[PDB]
Amino acid sequence: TERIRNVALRSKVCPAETASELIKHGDVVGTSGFTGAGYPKEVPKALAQRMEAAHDRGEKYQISLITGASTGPQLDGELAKANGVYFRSPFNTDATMRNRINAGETEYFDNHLGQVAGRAVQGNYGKFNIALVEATAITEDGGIVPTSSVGNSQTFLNLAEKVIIEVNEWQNPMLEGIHDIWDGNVSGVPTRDIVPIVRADQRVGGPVLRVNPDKIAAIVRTNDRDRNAPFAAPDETAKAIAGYLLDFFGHEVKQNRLPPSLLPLQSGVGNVANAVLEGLKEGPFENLVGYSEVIQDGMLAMLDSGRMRIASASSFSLSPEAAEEINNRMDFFRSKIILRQQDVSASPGIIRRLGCIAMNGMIEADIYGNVNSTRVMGSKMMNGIGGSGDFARSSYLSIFLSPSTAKGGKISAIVPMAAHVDHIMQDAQIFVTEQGLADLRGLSPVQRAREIISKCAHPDYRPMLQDYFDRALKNSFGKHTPHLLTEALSWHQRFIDTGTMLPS
Amino acid sequence: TERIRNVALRSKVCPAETASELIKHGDVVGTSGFTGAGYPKEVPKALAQRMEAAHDRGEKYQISLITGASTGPQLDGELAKANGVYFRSPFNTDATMRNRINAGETEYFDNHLGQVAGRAVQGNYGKFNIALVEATAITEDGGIVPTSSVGNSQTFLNLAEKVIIEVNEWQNPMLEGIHDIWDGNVSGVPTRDIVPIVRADQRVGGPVLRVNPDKIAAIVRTNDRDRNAPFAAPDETAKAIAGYLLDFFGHEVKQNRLPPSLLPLQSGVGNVANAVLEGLKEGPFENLVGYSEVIQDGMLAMLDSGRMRIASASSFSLSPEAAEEINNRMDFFRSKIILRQQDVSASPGIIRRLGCIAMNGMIEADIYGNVNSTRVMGSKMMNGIGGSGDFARSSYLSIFLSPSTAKGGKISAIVPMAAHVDHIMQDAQIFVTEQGLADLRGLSPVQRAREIISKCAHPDYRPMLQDYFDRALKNSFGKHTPHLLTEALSWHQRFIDTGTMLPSSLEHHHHH
Ligand SMILES: CC(C)(COP(=O)(O)OP(=O)(O)OC[C@H]1O[C@@H](n2cnc3c(N)ncnc32)[C@H](O)[C@@H]1OP(=O)(O)O)[C@@H](O)C(=O)NCCC(=O)NCCS
Ligand SMILES: CC(C)(COP(=O)(O)OP(=O)(O)OC[C@H]1O[C@@H](n2cnc3c(N)ncnc32)[C@H](O)[C@@H]1OP(=O)(O)O)[C@@H](O)C(=O)NCCC(=O)NCCS
Ligand SMILES: [Cl-]
Ligand SMILES: [Cl-]
Ligand SMILES: [Cl-]
Ligand SMILES: [Cl-]
Repeated sequence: TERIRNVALRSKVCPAETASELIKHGDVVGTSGFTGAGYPKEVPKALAQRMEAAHDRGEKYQISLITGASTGPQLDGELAKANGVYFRSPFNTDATMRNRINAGETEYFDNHLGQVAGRAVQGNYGKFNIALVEATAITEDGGIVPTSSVGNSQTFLNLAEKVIIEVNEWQNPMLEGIHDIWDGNVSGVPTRDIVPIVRADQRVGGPVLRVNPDKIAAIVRTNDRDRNAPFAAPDETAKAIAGYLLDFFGHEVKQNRLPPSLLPLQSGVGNVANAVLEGLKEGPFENLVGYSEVIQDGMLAMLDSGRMRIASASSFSLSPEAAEEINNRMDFFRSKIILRQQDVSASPGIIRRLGCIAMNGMIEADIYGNVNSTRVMGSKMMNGIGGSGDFARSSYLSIFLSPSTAKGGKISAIVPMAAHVDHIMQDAQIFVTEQGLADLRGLSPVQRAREIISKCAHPDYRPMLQDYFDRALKNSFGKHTPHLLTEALSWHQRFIDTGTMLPS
Repeated sequence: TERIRNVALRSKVCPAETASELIKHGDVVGTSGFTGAGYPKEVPKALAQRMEAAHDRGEKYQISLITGASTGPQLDGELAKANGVYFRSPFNTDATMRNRINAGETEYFDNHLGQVAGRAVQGNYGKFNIALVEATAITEDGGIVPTSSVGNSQTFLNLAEKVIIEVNEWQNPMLEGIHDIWDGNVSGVPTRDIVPIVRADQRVGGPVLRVNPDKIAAIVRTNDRDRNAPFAAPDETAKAIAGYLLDFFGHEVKQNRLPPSLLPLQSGVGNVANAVLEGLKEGPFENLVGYSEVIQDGMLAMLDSGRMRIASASSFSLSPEAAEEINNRMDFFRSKIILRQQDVSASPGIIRRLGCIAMNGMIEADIYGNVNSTRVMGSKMMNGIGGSGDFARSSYLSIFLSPSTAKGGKISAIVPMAAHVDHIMQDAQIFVTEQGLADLRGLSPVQRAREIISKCAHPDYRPMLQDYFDRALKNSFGKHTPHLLTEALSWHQRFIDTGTMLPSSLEHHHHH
């Protein structure tokens, strides 16, 4: 079953090594790939090998790598090992690339995922020399069918001077038809178009990405799997978090502040948000609808149990066993999933209009409910902000989820002051840990503190937090958001110095 | 001429004092008022008097005060002096109210101005007992014509149990027609409506606020002026900032990254703004368009010259001289201005669609370009975040402007780490001080730092900043966003302890 159904384009098929030779040192390369789904694989490997060879000969050979979101070991992993990426945007989860970033060997900036397409069109990343995009198939009309994610692929195809397509036989042919690619101006030159989405399950586009065939310089036939980590089966900590939130939603419904079927759900990357979805798959809320950035195992379970009717997202983020599950049951799931451009799925105008409920994980929050999603001790990148800002600020309800402690209790997830801020107080209304739920709506900072400390803090750390806060109220420069600047960041320094936030 | 053209409502006219008696201890009160414009005046004054009298007899008397944005002396000032506000939102510029907030005598939360209506409808502030709105006139069918701002007035009218109107004859009658009020679902229950604004000069609604006449409990005839602030005449610092920004606009135009008429302009509230508006007034760019929260003296002038074709905002932000140059020629300016609900003028979907250029002031930024707009030393409130968040994140271009120092040079506006964050790195692309302009587009945090330090920081503080950065690069826990947590906030603590961020030479400092 020929995947390249356009006859004329078959003449552009060539090996990965030859194709990679189109990528020059200094090139800006835009690729498909979103949370371990749909990134190119074979051309990156071939590139990485040639990069290492060139480095030994003393030839500079690095690229700027712009993606949808995070990719996999074949892309981020291989290129980082080869020391071949001088700039990376906007999101990564590969350990080797992360090490490059945190060692200052690769420059990194995690843009709001929903803005990357627009900033690319604006020229923020420079001119795109190459778009490297993985496809399920190429239609007779020359349409490019995406794989397990859409990401920024349409925008990258538009901008790039040259186009390389990887047609991956591994990807299920029945992916064709699952995507919704819109013809309108979302992230182009102002004035942009109104995106006529008024329901999360509404399609407004077509099944294929469009590209001038004259720009396609090479097509590489591939056969290699998406690779992403499994999710942690929800333990007692995660299940407690799920329990608190579901109870919360329940009361909201009883008070008629939410409909019985809630509102369109966004669930972010990570184990905790996934654990919540596992809770929802057997919860008291029916006819649920997903308007998310990614579909993780838990959301897939919800569609399976029937609690969720349909899920909109830009990408899959499935475990190896979940991915294998959906590709055996593509018949069932295909009619319940819509994969959109990432600048549509994370469009603020749409998110607010739909009234999405945002559920996201976090590194830490301070007592006033400022949120760190990214930088441990304020300097060491974990993954990136992703679309968490897109959704948190635009949502009807912004909810953040975390164990109250980290690293076996040696770190408190509730701190005097966040070492880095991704989400300001105004962007966070609800906090949930295994200790309880803090509802911050309508509260001043001092009021937010009392709630967060009492409800969410771990018993090991709560008195220390209360000690900080009470002395801050006595001594702070101002009393609106009381701080003791001499010790605001001292818990983080203590961890650095001793390996634990707990004093001796 | 009679301002109340609806006969039936005329019998609800009563004195300010009588009207104020409707407001009871513990009430949530929603009022009109936005950047010194269109706030109620006489009822709050009477309310404050009765509050003080109660307090003098050991009787509690306080309200929750929710507004459009900042008000004026007759409202925030009077009530703060009376200590009659237990909770305040979302924005304040009154000195007395600011003292109450910073002493913890008034609880305060500065929501995004564009989100306030929605959060009120959600019930975040509780049940609204009273709506108190200033009006230019009341039409034949009972429509309420706003005055010099729209703010959240329509939402407050919908929510409140009882309504009080102040009909202010100081406000020019020809304000009627300048407002655009939508009956569509902007900030109500999901699913909300598409707000179909695709041009900055587009009207989608009507000229009046709508309210059930049965809820109007009192109408007060008033005659009192809006009270804002004198003209902030641009100093050499502000002029320098304006100069650098205009050079930047010029360059973007020549590289075809902006059209010759630029894009719809949002100008923040502040003194640096006028310098920029003055600059645009004499600049090379024609057919300018305003899509902002406020309309300042500078915008008025460009509208007058035809330099700017239209200005959309939620409110006036004028000097007293500007307040009546426009009330002499309201006839003229009413055709050049559209005043919208603030949840429309600060709507993210619309701001992004129109591709607005956002220009806002700041307290400080750290070397990595995270921005503080609100809390001095991290704990003391200035004004509030306002709509700066609405615009900065949604804009086509996000620009922040500030003197490179504060308090006669004793504070650096560029610091190792911001004491508080309102706008994260991702929400800020351009920084401008009197020292220069930093273009941060496409840069990593370390790259952002090299630009901000070399272009924007004051020469008095640059070697200190470079020293912190250099040693952070060597020693930071991670090297992606290098920090020394031992001294990240030490400059702020230095100011608290000694009144200056500059170190003494009686002790060692690495940059020496
Ligand atoms: C913040 C985030 C890392 C949390 O992940 P999670 O899987 O729910 O939470 P976990 O408790 O399993 O923690 C994951 C990792 O973060 C670390 N971590 C979490 N909180 C921490 C803290 N306070 N201090 C230090 N490390 C912390 C854990 O140790 C773990 O790292 P490790 O496996 O190397 O030991 C993740 O949600 C994220 O990257 N968010 C940003 C993107 C986003 O939210 N996008 C939303 C739209 S799709
Ligand atoms: C941040 C803000 C206060 C700056 O105002 P501005 O007029 O450009 O700037 P100025 O340099 O005149 O300073 C304003 C005040 O802040 C103080 N200030 C500014 N930077 C400071 C700093 N780094 N440290 C301490 N104080 C500082 C000034 O001393 C002055 O205070 P003062 O009245 O006690 O003397 C103002 O823009 C603001 O409140 N912004 C938030 C609202 C907003 O942006 N809304 C969206 C647009 S409608
Ligand atoms: Cl839209
Ligand atoms: Cl709130
Ligand atoms: Cl809209
Ligand atoms: Cl950028």
